[PDB]
Amino acid sequence: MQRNTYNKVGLYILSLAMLFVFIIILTAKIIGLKKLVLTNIVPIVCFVFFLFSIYFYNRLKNITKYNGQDSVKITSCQSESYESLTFLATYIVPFMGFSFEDMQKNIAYLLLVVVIGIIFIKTDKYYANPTLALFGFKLYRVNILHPGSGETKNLIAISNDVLKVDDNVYYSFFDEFVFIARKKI
Amino acid sequence: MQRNTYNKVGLYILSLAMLFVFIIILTAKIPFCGLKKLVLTNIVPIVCFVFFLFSIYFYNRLKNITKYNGQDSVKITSCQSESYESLTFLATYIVPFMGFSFEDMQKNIAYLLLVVVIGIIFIKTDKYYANPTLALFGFKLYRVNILHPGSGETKNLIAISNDVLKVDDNVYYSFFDEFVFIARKKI
Amino acid sequence: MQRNTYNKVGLYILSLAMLFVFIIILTAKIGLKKLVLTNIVPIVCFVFFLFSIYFYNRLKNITKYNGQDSVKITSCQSESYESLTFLATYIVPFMGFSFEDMQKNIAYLLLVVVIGIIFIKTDKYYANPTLALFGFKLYRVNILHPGSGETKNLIAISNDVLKVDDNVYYSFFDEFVFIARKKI
Amino acid sequence: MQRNTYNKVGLYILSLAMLFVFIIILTAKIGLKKLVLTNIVPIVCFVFFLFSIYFYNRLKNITKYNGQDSVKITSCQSESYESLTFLATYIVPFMGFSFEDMQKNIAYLLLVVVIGIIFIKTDKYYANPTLALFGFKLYRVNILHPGSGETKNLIAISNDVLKVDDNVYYSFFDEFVFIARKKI
Repeated sequence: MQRNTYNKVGLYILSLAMLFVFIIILTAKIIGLKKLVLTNIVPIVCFVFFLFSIYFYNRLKNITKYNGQDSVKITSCQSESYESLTFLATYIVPFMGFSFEDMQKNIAYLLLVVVIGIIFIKTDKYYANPTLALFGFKLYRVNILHPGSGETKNLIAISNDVLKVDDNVYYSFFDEFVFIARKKI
Repeated sequence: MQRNTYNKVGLYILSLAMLFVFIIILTAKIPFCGLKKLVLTNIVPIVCFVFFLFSIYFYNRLKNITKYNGQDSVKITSCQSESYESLTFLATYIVPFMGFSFEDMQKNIAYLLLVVVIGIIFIKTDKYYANPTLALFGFKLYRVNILHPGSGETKNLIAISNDVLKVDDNVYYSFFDEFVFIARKKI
Repeated sequence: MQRNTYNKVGLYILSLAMLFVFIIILTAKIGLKKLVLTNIVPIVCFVFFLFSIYFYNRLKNITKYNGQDSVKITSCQSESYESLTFLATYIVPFMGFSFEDMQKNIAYLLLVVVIGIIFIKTDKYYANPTLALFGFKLYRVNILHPGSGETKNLIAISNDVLKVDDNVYYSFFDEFVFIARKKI
Repeated sequence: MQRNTYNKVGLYILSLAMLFVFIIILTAKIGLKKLVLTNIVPIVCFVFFLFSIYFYNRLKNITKYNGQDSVKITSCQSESYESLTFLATYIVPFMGFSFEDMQKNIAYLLLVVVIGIIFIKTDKYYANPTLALFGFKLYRVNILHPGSGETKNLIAISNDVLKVDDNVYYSFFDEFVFIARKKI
């Protein structure tokens, strides 16, 4: 339960990484180093989320590095390629002027991004935010066959590589709704 | 007739409950320390606080709707996972420049007329069940064909429930309006 | 062509009429010629609202026309999409940005006219559920005109619910759509 | 490969052609180089306004390339979507954004590019209605080349109107999506 949820939010934090770079180039109050961290209190507290996202980006590729225990079977392929652009129109646009010169206001903006965190995970739509396509992630439904268990029903999968039809390659499961794939050497 | 519109707009207030919590946390005024001037600055926070208590009351009302069992027939078959959940309705309701902006009072009631016009024009188009804030409270949305104990089979109507429900399970229900309805699980 | 485009763009005018009656309250800043001179955009959007009143009564007078018009409909089916990207690009801008300078207000009126010509050319006028606030419902219906023949499921607009296979009244917009009434 | 992408980005950069027309109006500041130094955001987008004209004559050269190409299309069908999620995100919200300060004005120009890097890779550059403002009506076509086989529901771009099942002319963006026009 816990380990299915900590990796779950990691794509969403990776999905907000393209948002996070704007705040540095939107908040530029630029020697009294105590005053600079006082005046520019907002970029120095959001830069760690850039460090969080890169850490999850290295984490996401490290799941694919585990190759000593993975199973290898895929039946068929289908590239649906939705990547719904409406999510960009929900989460990145409404922070026009993210730092409107009052920290009490800026609590609510940071309150907004975490409340939609529970919203946009529990609705199970995190894999269609088009910021994930910036990192070359291709989306597709494939009904695989497991080597041990039976046939799956056209499950949504996200991966960085283009798959041909019925290619028995490596992968790694995320849950029984989505997973992460690989290629066979 | 009046109760259908009443619990329709009550579900709309439950959808806007997070907007309400955001706007108490947004436009509350700092004392940092004669109270009547602070109350005069507290007018938008207190009216949306009354709105938030209305949301609490209608959430308790929905729990009461789950609680009446004496007049409840069961008679449920099948299940189909529709799961539409269009987030554009979130992007229009809960972020009107994030609710309100703190400059002018007549502009504030202009946004008040904006949100009540939005309320009437999305209750008149029979698609109130749209926001992904109902799923924040734990609800899930999917469309199931139902037979009646007295009447026959429905025609692919929308259902709403909190607890998890599956195919051909004979479970409880409520009656929101003549079209959509709330379900539970049979104990 | 001129009358067809005129009563085509009038639906979009009535769509934006709700935005105009918001912006009356939005930009109202209250020997009165100074008050006239400062609040010129309430006056011109009030004029636009009067144009909306004129077109609402114009299509109402169109709906009274049933004698000289042909009145033949068969069948019915309902689609009823009326999505909200239209209102997301219509109302949400005018509450999104700031509205002070008249020089930039000229550019916002140029927004209005170019988004009108976009929504005219691409055939997305029959949209923005502000129309459905005025009793309107959307569904495509294959109608029969026995002088001409059977049509193929063209999208239709009416202010009343119409069921299947009823020889109700209509009035004709242009080569694809029409407004509809109910027979007596 | 190399020549495909530079023509692929031209559809997006001409879809923002009218966006440049209001930036010179929204930030209209009206020896004399100090006047130029104030209004850098009109005069920079006036250059891509000239680039929008430049690609508009360039795409006509693509249609008017030569005569040995552009052989035949067998079938035709229509989709005509012009989905409006791309509007209110691409043309509109920059006016929803405000231009008053220098450091944001560079920062919103990075918001232009990071849209387009996504928008190219999502393969959605046949959907802006601003491209349809220039007279283009957009519709998928199954084609059969004489020397090649039958392709499966590829996307066609055409200014002038075409009917169904006619052997007509074309031109290429790349192998997948293509320009269509009419046979003399």
